[PDB]
Amino acid sequence: MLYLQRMPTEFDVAMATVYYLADRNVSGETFHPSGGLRYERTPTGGELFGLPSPERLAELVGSTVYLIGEHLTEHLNLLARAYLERYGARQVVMIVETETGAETMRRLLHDHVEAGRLMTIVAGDQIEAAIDQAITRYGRPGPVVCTPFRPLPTVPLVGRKDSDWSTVLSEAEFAELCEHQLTHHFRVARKIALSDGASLALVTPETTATSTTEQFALANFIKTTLHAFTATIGVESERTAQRILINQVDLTRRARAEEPRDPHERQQELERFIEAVLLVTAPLPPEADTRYAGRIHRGRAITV
Amino acid sequence: QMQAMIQSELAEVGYTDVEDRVHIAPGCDVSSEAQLADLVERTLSAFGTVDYLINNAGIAGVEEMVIDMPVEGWRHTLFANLISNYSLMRKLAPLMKKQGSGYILNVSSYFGGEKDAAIPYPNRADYAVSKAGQRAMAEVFARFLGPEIQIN
Amino acid sequence: QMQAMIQSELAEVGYTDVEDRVHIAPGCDVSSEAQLADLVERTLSAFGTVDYLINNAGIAGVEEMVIDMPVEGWRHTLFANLISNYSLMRKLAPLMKKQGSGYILNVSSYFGGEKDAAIPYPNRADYAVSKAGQRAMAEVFARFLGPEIQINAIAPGPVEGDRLRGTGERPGLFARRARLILENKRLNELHAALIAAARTDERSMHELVELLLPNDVAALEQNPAAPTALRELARRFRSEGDPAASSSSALLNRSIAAKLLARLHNGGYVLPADIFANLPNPPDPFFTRAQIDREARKVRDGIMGMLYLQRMPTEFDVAMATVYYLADRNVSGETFHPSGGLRYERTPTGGELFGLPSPERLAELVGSTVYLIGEHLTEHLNLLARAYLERYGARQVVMIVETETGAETMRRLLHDHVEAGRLMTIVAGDQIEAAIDQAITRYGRPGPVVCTPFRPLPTVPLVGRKDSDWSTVLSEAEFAELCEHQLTHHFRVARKIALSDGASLALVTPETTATSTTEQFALANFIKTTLHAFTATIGVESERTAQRILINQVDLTRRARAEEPRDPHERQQELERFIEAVLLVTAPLPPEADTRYAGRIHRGRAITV
Repeated sequence: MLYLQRMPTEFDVAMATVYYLADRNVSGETFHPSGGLRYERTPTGGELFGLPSPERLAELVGSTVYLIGEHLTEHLNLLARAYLERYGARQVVMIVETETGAETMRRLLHDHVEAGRLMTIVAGDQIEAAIDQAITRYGRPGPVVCTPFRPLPTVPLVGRKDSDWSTVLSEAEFAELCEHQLTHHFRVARKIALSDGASLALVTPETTATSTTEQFALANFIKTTLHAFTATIGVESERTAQRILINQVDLTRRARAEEPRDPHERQQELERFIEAVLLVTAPLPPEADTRYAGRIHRGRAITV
Repeated sequence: QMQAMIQSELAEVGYTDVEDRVHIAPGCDVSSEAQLADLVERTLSAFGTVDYLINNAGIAGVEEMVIDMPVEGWRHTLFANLISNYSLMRKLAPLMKKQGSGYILNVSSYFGGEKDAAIPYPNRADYAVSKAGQRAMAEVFARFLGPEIQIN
Repeated sequence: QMQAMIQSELAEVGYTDVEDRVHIAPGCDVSSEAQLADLVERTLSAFGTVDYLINNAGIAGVEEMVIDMPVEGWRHTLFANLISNYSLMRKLAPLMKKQGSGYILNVSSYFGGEKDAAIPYPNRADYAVSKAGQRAMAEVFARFLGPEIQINAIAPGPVEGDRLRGTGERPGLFARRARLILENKRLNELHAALIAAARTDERSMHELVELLLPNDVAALEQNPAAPTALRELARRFRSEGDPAASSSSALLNRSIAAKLLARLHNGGYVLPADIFANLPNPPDPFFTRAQIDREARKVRDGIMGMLYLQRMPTEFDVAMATVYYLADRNVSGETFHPSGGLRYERTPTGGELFGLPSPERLAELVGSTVYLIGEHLTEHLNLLARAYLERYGARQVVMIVETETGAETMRRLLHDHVEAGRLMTIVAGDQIEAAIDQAITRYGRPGPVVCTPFRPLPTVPLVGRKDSDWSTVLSEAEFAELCEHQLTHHFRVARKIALSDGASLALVTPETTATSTTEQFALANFIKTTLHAFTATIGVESERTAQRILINQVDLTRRARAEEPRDPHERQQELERFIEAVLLVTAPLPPEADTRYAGRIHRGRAITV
């Protein structure tokens, strides 16, 4: 791994840290007291992507697909329509936390609910058991897409210089933030990975031009945190010879100027999310699952 | 032992009254919020306003496959490596913004990733994700904590 | 003066014999190799063996847009900022490797990019590409120069200093940058309107420019025969203009007319030199002071808003941190940032996932004029010519080569289409602009174009034995030839096509396989990393200047030899993937689908195959 074939000791790192701490014009950077390492990387930030191959699309026909979410009612509606009506999916299961969300998703797609193609289960904080029932009484999944349940809070991150910071985001609320936005994805990923899924699309929280600055900050936090988890789990699955393709589809942009401003661009972003999740969820035929193609198609995160 | 050796070095290098320059607050497990508050109050009583917060405490983790990782280990790793950072940041920020100066330094790791470039690190997903979360916390709170308080 | 103050401080701080601690070498211009050799021999005579090499000498550059960039200025800034780095490193390295230790540090800047993330920096492409070259040089020579020699680069952010000095990152007189920004925007809008008119209107360039001679925006606005582009430009000049400034009523002045004529001439458009001699001169002030003040405050506020800490570090802090860093011994091949926390858009690179382009974009390929350029990559060019002609209905393809032998080889490999009149050949040499000019004049203006390097990758050693004379190591002339063939050629082709109304332009980095040597891999990585910044800068710049052109990069180079094919099946797979990637980056987007967001996505992107 080393260029110099020598690992510096703790004293050298402490020396560099003490020297660097005296700088008075740095904040929010990543300082590396040592480096020069030969290790494989998985760059993120992809945005230029198109439609997947028709052969992968044909694999989606007759598959078992689950959709999970609470806050993205319109997104889940559009995606459920896309899989059922356009690519011959037999059934979709909506895994939700609240009875209100189940009722809402039932009403939005009542036509599919009465047809027996869109069926709802309630998960709460035991989503493993909800997926377990779903598998038991419907069969094992194919491609699955997971989205966050809870929205982003708007409590302040920093208060005024002469303020008491009583209303600022505290330790507890950060704990539920980590639980809902990080632990939920881990739980769903582990459950599907041990349940023989075909592909797994993790959805980052969404932001628009109406989002507040604190929402942008927490969204960037979640994006950067989840990037590493997705990359590591994808590479681990590739080395452990699992069929499953775990990828990330991103609904957030780093600044306000990058987000759309009009409904036309909004529906463009909707269809772009649809095509991105089609890319990351279309099953690859077992004959085409080579070393190089499997290496490319795991651990990748793209931005819509 | 570390305190004794440190104070011996300080006495050797010419400093005076080493016993008032190096205190210890042992027995504080980073996994408990109450122990974090106890550490904060002990440091405040001992030396008053604290300028530098060197958050280095971090364990290896569950040390397993993602597909062999219990959720309780996942929560413990997040609490020890990620949650505690924001907890101590919250408890120590008011003084640093009151006095107009401050610095918090979080000990990350190369094997967690980088901006626009991730790094796989098998058997150790929890450590990598928590470490990148620490890095993200710093990079995103730099704006709001400034210009009074530094984060790195 | 600096030596006197330094030695005064040294005498004050208790040191002895300050006269032997600081020496001066005035008149050593870094742009000349002979002066560099004189500096090397003089410092060797003065203090003997040199341990630390702090290469900081670097100029802002041409300070002009790419389509406004003379070739000689590009060459001069390339010699000044990038070539001299390897020149000094080559001159000094044997001695440091003889003594068993050494350190070289390049003083870069933040505004050129990072690993897998590029940073645009418009109107300053040369500075950015030279910067990326410095970082790539350090990164790739880290492994070879080890373990005896360390190599690193420092890339500080905006640092407060003299307004008249600096490498262009900081203002500075906001007035001058402000006025040049407005003049450039006026020229860019007028040129874009003229190009858009000439794209679809039957009137030649002469008649279209003839509408501009009265210098009356009103006469253009209500002119029924005027193109929609020029009428819309008049409406925008009325909407955004200031009645107190003659520019809201007058189209242009002498300087803008001369620059526009230069752009038109270099773009292959035929116009007399005296066409702008009789243009009426708008009365002063052409620009009101309110506008320049407003957008100068805009630029200053943007620069300040980049800062998280709302204050700019000083030079002393950066130097102090640099010396603190120099005390570290276990680092080599990294980029140090003494200052950061900056607001700027990034263009991440290293993308390797892609599919096939949309069928609507494929239909655009039918009936277009496509040029392919290259010498070494005969098989790839053959496959691409076959793909465009036989599979997507291309009308005619021109193969532009450096020598007669390459033209003959390409003709023989595709004789069937040569005799059919669908594959034609031109010879370029080192006057590629002339080859493009004859191609446009005698066959028409291009659509999508893909460019590949002429020369192969040399296999000369980059590091020699410790007890050797370094006779066979890569020489400075060899490095100059390398950057000329692999970097200057792409710049020249991109400039010429950009001024020539291209539809899209795909830049190809040199190809690497498992058969290549380690030195070839290092040089290919250097070229790829260097070209990433140039591609990102030109893409963002063209997006900002409302250009139709989509300029992108496709990578045939991979960082590790373990990533290269080991069987013919993988080789043909990579060939097909290269075809798909060029198809993605060359397929024209319909004008209806050319939105702000889609245009932003499809410019400045690089895909690794």
